[PDB]
Amino acid sequence: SMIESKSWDGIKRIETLFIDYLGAEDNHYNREVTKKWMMGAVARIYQPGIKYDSMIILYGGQGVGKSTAVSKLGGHWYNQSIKTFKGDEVYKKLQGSWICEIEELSAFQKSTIEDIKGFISAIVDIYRASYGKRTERHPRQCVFVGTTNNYEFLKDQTGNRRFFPITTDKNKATKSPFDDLTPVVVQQMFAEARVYFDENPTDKALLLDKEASEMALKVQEAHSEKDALVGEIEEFLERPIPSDYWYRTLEEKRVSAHDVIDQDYIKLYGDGKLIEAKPGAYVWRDKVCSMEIWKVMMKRDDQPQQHHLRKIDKALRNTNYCGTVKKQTRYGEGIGKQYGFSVDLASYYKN
Amino acid sequence: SMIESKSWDGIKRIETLFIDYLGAEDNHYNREVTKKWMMGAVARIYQPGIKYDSMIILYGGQGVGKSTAVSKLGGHWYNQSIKTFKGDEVYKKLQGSWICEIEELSAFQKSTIEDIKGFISAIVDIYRYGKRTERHPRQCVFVGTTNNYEFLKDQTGNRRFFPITTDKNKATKSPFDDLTPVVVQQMFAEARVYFDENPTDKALLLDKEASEMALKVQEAHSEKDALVGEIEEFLE
Amino acid sequence: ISAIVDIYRASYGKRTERHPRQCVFVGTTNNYEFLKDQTGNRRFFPITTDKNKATKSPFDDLTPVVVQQMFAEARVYFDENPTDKALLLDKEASEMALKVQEAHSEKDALVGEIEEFLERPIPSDYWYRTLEEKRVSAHDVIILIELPNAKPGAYVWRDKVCSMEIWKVMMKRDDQPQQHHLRKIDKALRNTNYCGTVKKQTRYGEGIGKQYGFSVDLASYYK
Amino acid sequence: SMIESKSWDGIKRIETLFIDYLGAEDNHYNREVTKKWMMGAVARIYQPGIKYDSMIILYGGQGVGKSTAVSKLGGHWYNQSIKTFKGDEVYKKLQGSWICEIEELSAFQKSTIEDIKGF
Ligand SMILES: Nc1ncnc2c1ncn2[C@@H]1O[C@H](COP(=O)(O)OP(=O)(O)OP(O)(O)=S)[C@@H](O)[C@H]1O
Ligand SMILES: Nc1ncnc2c1ncn2[C@@H]1O[C@H](COP(=O)(O)OP(=O)(O)OP(O)(O)=S)[C@@H](O)[C@H]1O
Ligand SMILES: Nc1ncnc2c1ncn2[C@@H]1O[C@H](COP(=O)(O)OP(=O)(O)OP(O)(O)=S)[C@@H](O)[C@H]1O
Ligand SMILES: [Mg+2]
Repeated sequence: SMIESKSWDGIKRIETLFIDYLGAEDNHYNREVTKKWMMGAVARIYQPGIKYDSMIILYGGQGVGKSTAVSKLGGHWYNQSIKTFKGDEVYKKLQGSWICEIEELSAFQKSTIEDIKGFISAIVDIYRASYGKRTERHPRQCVFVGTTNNYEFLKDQTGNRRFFPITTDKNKATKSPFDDLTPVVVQQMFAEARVYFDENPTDKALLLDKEASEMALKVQEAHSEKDALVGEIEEFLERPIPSDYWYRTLEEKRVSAHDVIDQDYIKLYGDGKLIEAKPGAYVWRDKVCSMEIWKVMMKRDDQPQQHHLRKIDKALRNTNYCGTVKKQTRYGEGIGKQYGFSVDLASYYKN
Repeated sequence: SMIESKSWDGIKRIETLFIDYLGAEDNHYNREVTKKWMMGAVARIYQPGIKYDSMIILYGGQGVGKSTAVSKLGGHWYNQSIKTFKGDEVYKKLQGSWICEIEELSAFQKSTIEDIKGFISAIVDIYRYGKRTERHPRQCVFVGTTNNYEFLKDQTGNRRFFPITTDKNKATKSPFDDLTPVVVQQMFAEARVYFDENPTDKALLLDKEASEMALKVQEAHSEKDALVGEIEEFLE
Repeated sequence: ISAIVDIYRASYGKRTERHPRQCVFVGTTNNYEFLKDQTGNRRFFPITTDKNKATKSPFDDLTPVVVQQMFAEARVYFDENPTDKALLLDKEASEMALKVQEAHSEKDALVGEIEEFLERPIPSDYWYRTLEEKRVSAHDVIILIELPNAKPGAYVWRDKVCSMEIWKVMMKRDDQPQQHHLRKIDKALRNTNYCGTVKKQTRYGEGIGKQYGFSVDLASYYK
Repeated sequence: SMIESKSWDGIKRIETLFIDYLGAEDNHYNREVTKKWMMGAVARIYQPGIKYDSMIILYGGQGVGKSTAVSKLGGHWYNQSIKTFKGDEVYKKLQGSWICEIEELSAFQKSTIEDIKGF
């Protein structure tokens, strides 16, 4: 009834919603993502089972007004009680809720990425009523928008395509959500969203544009917490190692791997190099092991725990030089016969 | 109804399920384990309370279409909304589910692996307005989809998790366009035929050589502990 | 604290009802630095009480008549403008409240150390140096162009800062940092006024490699 | 009902159960322990309070079929649910099971010496 209370005027408000109410930059990504979120909300109202695994995340200052803007859009159906993603109670809390706010991403701290994906991407809520006799099977009519104050809130890098961060700034806000997001204005926003959705009512219409998706990937990486080990591993792997390197003891292996030459002095020919008998003296690395990284690159002597090599293996896989399958080979006196990668520096030395 | 909606003509689709759709290897282990998985699914449908503790696990990139292929196989009765595996209410989440998929985005904790072992190991569920209504069937068959290459930690979990390595650019058929309800129905009819040739749980087990080289695969997908080699070098 | 509605189902209830929050919160503390947030604490309003400066005693003088009179006065003031905006503090009160909240909050001592480290001029060839050379040159104490008792342009202002550069050069630590160390260094860098807020990938050196870092602008410092 | 469903013919297959099905050596210790284990199983299903502190641990390769032999022995009453000896959850998973299997002795890794000895 609210959506159809008034016909849309034609003012095109939803695209610049967070742009001029919260100060988000006037990118194509922001416009597309806010438009798609509004259409997704209207779709979940009109098609209660429609698929939608996206969610907006609003980053900004303490006083910018993110929660107030979400509350105005939610109105009576706004939800502020999703503090966890586990248990059967939250699905009951999503009954009369349409716009749901993961305030401060509090649930994120408690939950795991799999739980977040399962909660966001669900379609139905299977639970019996308090006094009913039969399970009710309510479709999921709620759409999720989270607000945060921490810049680097996406700690994981495996599943992050769902979250679309938006960077707000109070100084950039032309309007104010406190007195300008009147119920008539949100009604006119949702009317426009309904018009756009009706232009093509399908679950694929809620996906982002190709250019919008291309910026979305970059923004998700910019808001994702990075691993600084992979850069160090890559720099260590890019060092030419002398020929007959695996036949040296560990003590001289460390000094050979820690004699660093500038990349201008390589004087390469694709594979051969004269670092200034010289052409064959040094050669690119052919293999690397997690234990070799532990003992040679980090100059460690204590026996490493399992999680250290788990982290080193993750870093080596994230490295663009190493593959993904591990082969068993002898590495040296301190490393022994180990499962290691086959580093191929083809991406490197193409300079 | 769907499995018996149409009989099975001779096409031999059961063996090359994940090979030509997810770019797996044309290996005897892959064919045998995919065939046994489909037979286990149709057996759990037909002989509801059966002993089938195996679990296909698919490894691949972020977009090889393993979850899409699993959803295409499951249809309406595909399930992914299972994230915790210990407790009592979990058995309620299995009511309308046939193919349950466990997706591992980030690395599972050591407890979660034991939880999924003890979950897929069950063959019966108990729920409830009288007579305790023991939901004996347990028609569910489980498939996991993992992002990390090395997902096996314990030696206990081996011999029950059957990993399959899925690659891209080598898949003959696209899972987004070629897994249609007709083809999956024909595959399940073929599985019905093969399982009905020997309706027993012993028929769901792998071939002897298939199992012995499944041991090799499970070793190739497990953590290495990296210390036996150093001790060997010290001893040498 | 900021929540306005609680959605939940009562003990003997039919549905998960929405309950507007009719309660107002006050806290009493004995610790001084009780605010543990460094980003901001606008909602909290620390009031520093002190006995021997109390002209009246809450144990004897706060009779229910007195509190009823206080709440009647509050109702009068609110009814002068029955709006949420009326509840907001005065423009001067807000400016003083910002200072009070930062006074009663916990401080990140790493931020000052980071800022001091970034203020040291570095040799023009700083990035084309060994890690030990970087530790030697950066750790010395040192008229946009500088003359630290040398030729002009031998020392310039820093333009890139990495968390691993902080970990390896400023702290001079050869230990491999846990992710919680680099998270703290990243927060310290973001709270720095010289440092920006968006990280861009660039290669730093032999021990650091190609890693995401900030472009640092010392315009505030040398001016 | 199953135990006395059919009388016992004098075949003498109790003392060599693990000997000729799992390949254990033909020691006197092996025969005695497996015979006493089966006698204790029958006792505990007949005299529920009987005191039987023993439990047989089958050590062997990963293909000898220890779990298979144990499951065949147990029948519909075989249990592999137990994973730890801490709390009342183990007692609640130990009620409807005649034979309980400590898979890979995982519980032994997750519990103290005193806890496993008491349980
Ligand atoms: N009626 C109002 N008129 C103007 N400003 C208001 C009003 N109500 C609250 N504010 C101010 O708006 C800011 C709080 O708005 P919120 O929606 O809580 O912002 P937020 O950025 O979501 O906050 P957090 O703390 O990050 S959840 C504070 O500066 C308040 O003083
Ligand atoms: N026509 C298409 N339809 C659907 N997805 C497509 C299509 N073309 C490419 N894709 C991509 O294929 C992937 C589909 O994979 P999913 O089934 O959603 O999850 P997945 O393949 O299992 O990967 P993970 O590691 O589990 S998230 C997504 O990354 C899509 O962007
Ligand atoms: N028909 C068969 N004949 C012989 N061996 C078989 C046959 N079917 C399966 N196996 C093997 O028997 C083993 C089955 O494992 P289980 O039943 O748990 O017994 P197990 O050998 O103790 O294994 P674990 O890991 O120690 S519990 C696997 O090694 C299979 O390869
Ligand atoms: Mg807020």
